[PDB]
Amino acid sequence: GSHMNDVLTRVLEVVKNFEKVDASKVTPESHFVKDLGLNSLDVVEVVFAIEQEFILDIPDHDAEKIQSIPDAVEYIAQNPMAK
Amino acid sequence: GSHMNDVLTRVLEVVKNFEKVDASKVTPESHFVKDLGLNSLDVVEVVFAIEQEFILDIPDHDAEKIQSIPDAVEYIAQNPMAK
Repeated sequence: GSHMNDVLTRVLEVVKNFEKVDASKVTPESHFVKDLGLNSLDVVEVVFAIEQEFILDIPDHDAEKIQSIPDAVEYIAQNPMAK
Repeated sequence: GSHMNDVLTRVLEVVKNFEKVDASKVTPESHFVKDLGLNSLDVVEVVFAIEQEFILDIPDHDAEKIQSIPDAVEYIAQNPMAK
């Protein structure tokens, strides 16, 4: 395996688990709005659940930039404080 | 999940893949010699395969403590250079 895959695997299960998200539509490249059909309030929920997974309180300016699984994976995998 | 579980998952599959190792005997608590029936030279091979998994040079002095799956998970999950 790999650390990036470790992160991607947990992000995938977090996003799939969201009640509004069709888990069968989720890919490592899925964009929350354009692919998964979420609205702005939904994205806040998913990102917070991602923050829960890695115990990582993300500053608002960085957290608003996370709109897709690649965005989330790229930010978490480079953050040495992800748990 | 967790970083420790991410490590444990990769260590488990590395050890199971060892031809000398009966995968059905492998648990998160398995001791390489006493539980999996390996000898001292086998343990050297297993540690190297762990070094491969996390792209991590473990010094010989640190390798002396890695005799079991709990030992390996603890050492790797606390080494911030594990990949």
